[PDB]
Amino acid sequence: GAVVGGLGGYMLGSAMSRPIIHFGSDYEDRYYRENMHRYPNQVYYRPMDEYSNQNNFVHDCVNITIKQHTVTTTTKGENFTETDVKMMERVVEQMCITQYERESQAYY
Amino acid sequence: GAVVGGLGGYMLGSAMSRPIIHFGSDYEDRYYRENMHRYPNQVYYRPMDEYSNQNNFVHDCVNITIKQHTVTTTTKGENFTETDVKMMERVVEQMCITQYERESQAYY
Ligand SMILES: [Cl-]
Ligand SMILES: [Cl-]
Repeated sequence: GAVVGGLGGYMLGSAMSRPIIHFGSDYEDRYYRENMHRYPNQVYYRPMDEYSNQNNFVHDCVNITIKQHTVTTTTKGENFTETDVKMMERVVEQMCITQYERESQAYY
Repeated sequence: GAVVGGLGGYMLGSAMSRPIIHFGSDYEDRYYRENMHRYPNQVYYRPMDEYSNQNNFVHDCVNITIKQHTVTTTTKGENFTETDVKMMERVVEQMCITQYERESQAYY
């Protein structure tokens, strides 16, 4: 809900399909596939009349877009994927078991 | 900052070291390693005197602990890891490039 500093003068583009990007490592390749929805699908940018080259336009766009995405608030639930749910059920169960042993030890 | 329903009567345990869990698949194995800090390191539980077996204690603990973790609010930045940063720089740059082409096309 907050806004990163110095965002005045930037405009928000219309959504686009998140690019399908492939990676060498199978890890990164699968990771992106399962997590891309967690990244933006639109970017912030300044008026064309302010630039003389693509590079500077892109520089500004990438940096402020990532910063704004980063400060954007959200619950951990929407940030978690199927994989995370699976991971948590496993770790929380082991920890819930550790808590049981703690309670039993110092019982009463 | 919010609280999941029916949390009254549950107590929050003290933190513990998140368990190191290994997986068959190298993907899940590496994934957990890089993302475990995103999961809880403490669990909610009810008084020992309310249970007759470990299973039910653990059942309650796991389910409400995950639900409470899930509703917990946070910015996307703290949920992102080194890998995510890398992913975003790549996807946002391509999209920032698409926005440049859109602006150039309908220029002025
Ligand atoms: Cl647009
Ligand atoms: Cl404790």
